[PDB]
Amino acid sequence: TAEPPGSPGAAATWTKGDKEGVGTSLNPASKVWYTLTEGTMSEVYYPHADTPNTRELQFAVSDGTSAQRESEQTTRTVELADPKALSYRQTTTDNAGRWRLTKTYVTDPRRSTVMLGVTFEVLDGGDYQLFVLSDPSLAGTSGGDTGSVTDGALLASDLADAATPVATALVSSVGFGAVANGYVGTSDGWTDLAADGRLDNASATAGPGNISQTGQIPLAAGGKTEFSLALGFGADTAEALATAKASLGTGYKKVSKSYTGEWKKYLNSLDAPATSLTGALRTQYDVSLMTVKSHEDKTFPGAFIASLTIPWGQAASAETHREGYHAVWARDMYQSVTALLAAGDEEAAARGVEWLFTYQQQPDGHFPQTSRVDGTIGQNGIQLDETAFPILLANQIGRTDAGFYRNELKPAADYLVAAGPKTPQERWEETGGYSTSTLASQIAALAAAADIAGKNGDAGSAAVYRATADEWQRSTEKWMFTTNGPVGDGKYYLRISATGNPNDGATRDWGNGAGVHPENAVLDGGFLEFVRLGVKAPADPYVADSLAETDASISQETPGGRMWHRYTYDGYGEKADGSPWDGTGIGRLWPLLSGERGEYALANGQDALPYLETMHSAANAGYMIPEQVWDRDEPTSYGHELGRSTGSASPLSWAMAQYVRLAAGVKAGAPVETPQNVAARYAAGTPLSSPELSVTAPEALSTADSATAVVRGTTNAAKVYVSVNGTATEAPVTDGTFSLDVALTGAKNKVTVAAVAADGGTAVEDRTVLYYGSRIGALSDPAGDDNGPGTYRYPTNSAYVPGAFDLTGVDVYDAGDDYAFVATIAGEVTNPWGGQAISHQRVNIYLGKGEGGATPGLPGTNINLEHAWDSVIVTDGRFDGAGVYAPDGTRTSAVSLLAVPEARQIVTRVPKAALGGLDPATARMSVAMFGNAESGEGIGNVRPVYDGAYWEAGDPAWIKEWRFGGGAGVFDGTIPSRDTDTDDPNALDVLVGEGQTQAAVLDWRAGSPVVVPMLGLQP
Ligand SMILES: [Ca+2]
Ligand SMILES: [Ca+2]
Ligand SMILES: [Ca+2]
Ligand SMILES: [Ca+2]
Ligand SMILES: [Ca+2]
Ligand SMILES: [Ca+2]
Repeated sequence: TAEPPGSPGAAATWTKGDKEGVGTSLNPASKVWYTLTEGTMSEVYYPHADTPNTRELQFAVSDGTSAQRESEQTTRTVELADPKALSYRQTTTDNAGRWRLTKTYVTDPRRSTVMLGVTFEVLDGGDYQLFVLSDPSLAGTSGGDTGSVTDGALLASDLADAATPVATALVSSVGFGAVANGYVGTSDGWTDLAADGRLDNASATAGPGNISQTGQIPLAAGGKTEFSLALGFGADTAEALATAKASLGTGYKKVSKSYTGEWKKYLNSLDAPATSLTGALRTQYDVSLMTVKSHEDKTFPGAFIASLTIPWGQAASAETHREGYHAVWARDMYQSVTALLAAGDEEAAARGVEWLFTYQQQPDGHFPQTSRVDGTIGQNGIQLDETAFPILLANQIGRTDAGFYRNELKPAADYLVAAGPKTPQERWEETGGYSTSTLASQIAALAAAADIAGKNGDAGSAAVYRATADEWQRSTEKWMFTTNGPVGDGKYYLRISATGNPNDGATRDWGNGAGVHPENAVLDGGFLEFVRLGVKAPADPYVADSLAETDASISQETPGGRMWHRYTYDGYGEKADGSPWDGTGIGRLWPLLSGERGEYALANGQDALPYLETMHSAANAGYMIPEQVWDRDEPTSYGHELGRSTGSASPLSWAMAQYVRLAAGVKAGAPVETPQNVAARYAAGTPLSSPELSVTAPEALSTADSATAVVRGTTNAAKVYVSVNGTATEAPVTDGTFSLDVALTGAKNKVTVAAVAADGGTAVEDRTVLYYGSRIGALSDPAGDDNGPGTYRYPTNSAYVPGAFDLTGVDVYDAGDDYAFVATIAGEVTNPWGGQAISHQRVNIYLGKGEGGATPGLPGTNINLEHAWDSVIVTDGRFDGAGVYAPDGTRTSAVSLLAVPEARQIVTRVPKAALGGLDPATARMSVAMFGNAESGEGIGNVRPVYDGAYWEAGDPAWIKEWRFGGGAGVFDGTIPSRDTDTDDPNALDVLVGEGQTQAAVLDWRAGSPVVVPMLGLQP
């Protein structure tokens, strides 16, 4: 088949993020969302709010010699065509006033079609040609598109993805006079018309690649011509065509009325807004409300994408599937449904809560950073507020039925308890630690969950949740309120602390080119969330001293009112020259933050109307509230104004929601989404008692000796609950003491003890217990023993961390089908050389029954054992040298090694059968620690020990840097031992029994080879 020139078509980008307007029908039958920019129609989403398919659709007019695009006419306007519907009207006038184009957008509520009502007026003597320019980017990619023709329509498809196939059909109410398909940059309509003012291409096909279509619209005799276009979408070309035709069959006027009617009814059925809202503030309210509703998907009701846009889209390539802002974030959704809840749309919230827990929630209980409308995980960062908000949504809505609690809510709440107070990522999705913003949601979510659990008769989980929430609520100031900050009085909440000591002045890189700055120096308004979520009283003094420094550090006065930056030094925004963000830049003013300040003001009985005025001063002529507005007096080359959209991303469903929600709060006289049961506990009047709680056993970290562990202590509380990994059991309190043998249910058990006072006050205590099975017996050994007979030295290289070869203990456990031999060292369990669990350690455990006398150990060992042995367990993660061997070097069984750094342990799983009948419960054993080494470095994979002075001398360099010293002998490459003297043991330390010393037992000067004692495990 013959193709128009240009294949595969030019590289393409997306569209300006600042949309002049957006729209979709209220009816879910129409899976179409349109956006506008630069006087053209930009991305049109379908069939999900998360899939863009278009780049630009506009008109070109020619005089037969010269041709023009409306996107280049300096004079063009945008205005919403109906104060109660998302229908916009763009107007384009020739720079020489020869013609005028008027376009009004709407969509067919019954089917997937975007419709355009157009009026073309020739104000000259006449003789003009009009053409539609449609450059699609089907299925979220500018390439892989194929355009064709059929029955006077312009077809196009991209069925590369079997999951979401996309096809379109462009149809003229008066048909086309001439059509053409082409490759962008070579044979597309504008490239053609620009050249000679004539559409020379007539190809009825093009692609696959980056193509575009153009169709001449026949004009009517006289000054103007009225017509409409129908851009239909379907899974295939036939469907798309049929659908677009049906729309034209009904007609623009009819469809238009129907589209506008649905919205008018929706608004009119919802709660009437505050009467104190001026005309403009009311229209803003209405448009912001419809916009938030428009961010809800139609295929997956209850799912809300963040924004029908792509930030700095003109610089975002469109060749590969991109996420942009058109995806589902639990946080923004929270903002959206909470705003719809404020307006009266209960259904949307119920669907929302259902979708969140059914589709986005991960099996472990937490919510992914991002997801597709169908729940397919997108970004995988861990933001604790995204697991908290859905919980708070379920709390506000009453979704608390026993089933939803057990299988949905509880796993989410358990995750928060297990995750601890530090969040890996806060709401700006950049850094972790104690976040004021996120901890606020963590506390409120847990306190709500406690009431939800209590309602469902689960008193144990309720106490764990409340105790935890209470403990974090009373630590808010200790962890994030600095008293020595380099701003104002030095007293204020900082954005986030890594260690939880707001005065340590710890530093970190804050990304986007901001560089390193102490946490003490970064201010962030996220602390206002404390009163917003009922975690602190509206008049909380800590939150109050933060205002001054925070306002001085990141706020400023725009002509529309005071606005705030996200945080100090934030660089997520345009560059100094006004150029878009490309990894680095300088963050600007975020209008939604004015709304947040408004809720804080409102909560304190102040007039929040001005904040609404500020948010609206940031909107464009279409009432779209941007994510950011310029903050400088001067206008870079890119005309930028103080307090107006930078042009990067608008609307933001979140900012649109903040406007509606604050406005609803103004009518109520208080923020309406604040969790009442939470505020009743932390922001109300009387304080609760703080019971005393002391857990004497176990210690912070311990290893059980069975499947149960003793949890005991003292308390002056009425009740005490002990919960292990989500399963709680009550501990009867007697005379201010308690003691419960709780059941362990995993390798690692997170134990939480919650005490409850008669008035409801709580205290909490966390403990971690490692489980390996029933302890058979144990052996102990002192620390700082890692020096052989007391004169050996680790090889100088850094990899050999202190205490690496220092054994502190050996515990054996019956672990079902295996024996768990757990070795404990004073040093840190490291694994740099990439071995199995470990790299440097090679411990030997000779097992026997105490028969006979002196018996040599493994080869490169250079030691004898007290009595004979039937087998040895070699724990070496290097070179696959681990397993159980017979005295003849044969490996009789494979073993598994596991490193548990937190406990400085090294676990070796040995299948019971590996010990042919030899029961570790009554067996004698010798334990020695050696340094692993390659075969060519010493026989038996044992790093040898050389003479003291020789080693100290350092010559060659690798001797003192990669070998042990303080023993005897120098290197020798001729023999397998590589040591000219093997009389001295190669063990850095062993275990001995009562009456003996490692100094004497390892004293080769008194006898060689040395004889390591054979001892038994103590129950
Ligand atoms: Ca494509
Ligand atoms: Ca294209
Ligand atoms: Ca779930
Ligand atoms: Ca030791
Ligand atoms: Ca030696
Ligand atoms: Ca020792």
